[PDB]
Amino acid sequence: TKAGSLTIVGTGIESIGQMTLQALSYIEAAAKVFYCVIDPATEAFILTKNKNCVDLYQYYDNGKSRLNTFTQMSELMVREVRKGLDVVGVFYGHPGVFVNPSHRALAIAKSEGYRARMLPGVSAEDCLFADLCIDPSNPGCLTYEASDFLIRDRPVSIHSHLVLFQVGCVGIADFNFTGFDNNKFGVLVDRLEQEYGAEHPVVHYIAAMMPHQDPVTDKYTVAQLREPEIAKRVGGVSTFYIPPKARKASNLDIIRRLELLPAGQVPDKKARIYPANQWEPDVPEVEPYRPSDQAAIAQLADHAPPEQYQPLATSKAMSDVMTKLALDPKALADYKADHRAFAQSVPDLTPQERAALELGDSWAIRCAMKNMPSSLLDAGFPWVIVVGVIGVIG
Amino acid sequence: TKAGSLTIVGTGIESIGQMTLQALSYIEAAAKVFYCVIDPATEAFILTKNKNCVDLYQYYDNGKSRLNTFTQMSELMVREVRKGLDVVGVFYGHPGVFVNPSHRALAIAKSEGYRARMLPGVSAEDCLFADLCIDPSNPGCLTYEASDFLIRDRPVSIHSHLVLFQVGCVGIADFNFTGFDNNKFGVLVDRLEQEYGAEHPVVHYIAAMMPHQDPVTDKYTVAQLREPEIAKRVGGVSTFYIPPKARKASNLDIIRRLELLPAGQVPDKKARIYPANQWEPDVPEVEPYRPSDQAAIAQLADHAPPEQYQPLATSKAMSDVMTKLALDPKALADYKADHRAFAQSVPDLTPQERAALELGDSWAIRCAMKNMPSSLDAARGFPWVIVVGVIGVIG
Ligand SMILES: C[S@@+](CC[C@H](N)C(=O)[O-])C[C@H]1O[C@@H](n2cnc3c(N)ncnc32)[C@H](O)[C@@H]1O
Ligand SMILES: C[S@@+](CC[C@H](N)C(=O)[O-])C[C@H]1O[C@@H](n2cnc3c(N)ncnc32)[C@H](O)[C@@H]1O
Repeated sequence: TKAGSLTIVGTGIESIGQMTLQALSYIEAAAKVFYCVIDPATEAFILTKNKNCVDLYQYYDNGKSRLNTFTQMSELMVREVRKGLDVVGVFYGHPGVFVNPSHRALAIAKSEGYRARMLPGVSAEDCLFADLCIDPSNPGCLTYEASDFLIRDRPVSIHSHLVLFQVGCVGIADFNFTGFDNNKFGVLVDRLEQEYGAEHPVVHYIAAMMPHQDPVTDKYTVAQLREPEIAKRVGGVSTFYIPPKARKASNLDIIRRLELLPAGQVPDKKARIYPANQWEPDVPEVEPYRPSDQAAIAQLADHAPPEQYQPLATSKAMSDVMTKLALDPKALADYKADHRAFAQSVPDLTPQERAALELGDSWAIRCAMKNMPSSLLDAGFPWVIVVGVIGVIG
Repeated sequence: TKAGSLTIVGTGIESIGQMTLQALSYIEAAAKVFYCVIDPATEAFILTKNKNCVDLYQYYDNGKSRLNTFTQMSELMVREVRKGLDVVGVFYGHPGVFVNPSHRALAIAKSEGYRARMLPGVSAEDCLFADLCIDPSNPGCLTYEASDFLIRDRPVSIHSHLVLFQVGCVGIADFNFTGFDNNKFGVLVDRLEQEYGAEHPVVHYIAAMMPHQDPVTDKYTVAQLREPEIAKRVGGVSTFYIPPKARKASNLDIIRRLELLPAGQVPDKKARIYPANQWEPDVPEVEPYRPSDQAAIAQLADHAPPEQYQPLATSKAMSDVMTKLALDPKALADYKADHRAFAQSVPDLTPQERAALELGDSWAIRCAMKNMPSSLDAARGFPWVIVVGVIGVIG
């Protein structure tokens, strides 16, 4: 294996606090850091954690093609990889979600035979779900770039969530330091009118970028987006959320094949699990405390853990080593090079803890860290799921 | 305002490392922590950070309805909020992505007048994009729960990415500790055959849950999913990625209205920005170093920052306060209660720094931490970074 590595990481959206613990650890360990971030508090923070940082934003310029900038950013990173160094690239949000140069740099590095990896981060869509109080699972989610959405005539589903990025620069790919003049916005509004109608809601969303700010969560009708003083509020960090227009019915063949009925139970398509989506037009009130909810809450007084439940039963030495593997990239690289040698040098481990670390298998680690009861084995991964349509049928 | 708050946070997918700095700080600051996580190293880590934690997973049981469990989890959290405490709920991944009880608890607390907020985290879909080397923007992304996909007959787009969660428990909502018997998996395989054809690829994806493990990124044809040896590999943490079957063409009217028009250039739908999606069937090789790429690289030697570029120009004292507001929830609460009193007790700030913090305005803070040059008063101002696809392969 060749000297040199490229790891691309994210900052998240909200300054400093939305960075992951592993993103931070890689930035600290790197020989060289290259970054493109949105706010100066995040920039200042990065520079305190590594002595050899370069700002990629300086490679944009007025009238200079963005694709030429991306080629330059990628080549700067890959040049240091070719010299045998551990390089880290840092981008705003999740570094592979609506970003060009990260994918280019990683693919070049990988094809020339160097180690290459992207670490995930928190994206603007992750913030959207949290701030607007929606779940992509209910009733499904479509995500597009706004100019692509129009140019390639991408389909909408009126029964699912729709999220549109880059609504502030329709049809514009030029760079200018004073930013976008969005004079083809009306082409997007026309499309939304044809798909949803003039009175359907559109939510203007801007996630807070500093820890003290509130998010923008402003509902307008499609028609109001034609008003000049509303249209001008949409800029370079604006995203649209468009809620469903209707509820989709269930397919009788699938109901049969999945054996979800004894008779026609009357699970109406409009019947919902609390809470309902508050942006959806003409959505009725859902009762949070039904008779079945009240009865479930009554059982809490008598509750004990079930006999099959596995309590945590670990040690300081074992918790410390699992933490070190997640937060120290050098410790992890040593462990992966030689499981046994590494396991032997960790002090205070019991024989089981040492044996599980030597093997590295998930089940071995679970047994060393959790007490497994007789009743469970006689018949042990969690099995947590989201419930929607099935829980409201039978 | 009523005493008490609820903050729901995530742990991410890979044990410990994928937790956010703010998730950790809220767990440390809470009066009571309630958690549901699926690996013991993450559980042990949480327990080292707060002395009053309760595992919510103990409220599942064999034959007991998952909805009744959800009602119970929600009520344990909100009972403590109603006592005036700062409560933190912790869920695997992103706490609002394919999760029931988080939304219920937050909605109840909000309607009754308490402070309520969800902090985003890293989901399994975030992991998927990073490990499979795809971008949702190119060529768009549809995400569904697998049983909902079948029952409500949700539409596919053959020209965009498709992501399906919960493919290991098609049609089944019961709880059992010994787990899912995935007997209706064939119903999903039939639908994928109808929509994509028997020889189209499906990627079986499992993100690494421990730091030393590799992800599962195994490509199969739809037809191969009918083989029992392959179907048995699909479990409770399995997600499917199905890549596009074809490239979608551009609309002439939109090209004309957006003025990307001059002469009719012949930018083909199959032509792509490097790199191409490696999972897509019959994807052509794309050249990383075209003549224009080489010309751009040659300009690197003569490069200087543009006149309008804004270098960072801040202080240790200002950087420390902005870091503290992000990592210390009590300091943030104090700052929000009264900007001016907080700003006046921070030592070593310059007059401009102190004034910007008194205002709280993002432009004022930016101007205090960056050298904004005279070539740049257009405001009466973020980076202006975008993704480029179709437009960059036209004009
Ligand atoms: C080039 S993309 C960068 C996306 C980033 N990598 C991420 O993880 O979200 C630019 C677009 O992201 C979205 N975006 C960026 N910041 C945002 C914010 N604070 N709130 C809402 N959307 C935002 C907007 O649609 C913007 O046009
Ligand atoms: C109830 S959901 C929870 C999702 C979680 N909140 C998140 O942010 O991704 C369970 C489903 O998430 C997906 N999932 C969970 N862990 C995963 C992993 N390690 N790799 C791939 N998919 C996973 C699977 O589709 C699984 O059936």
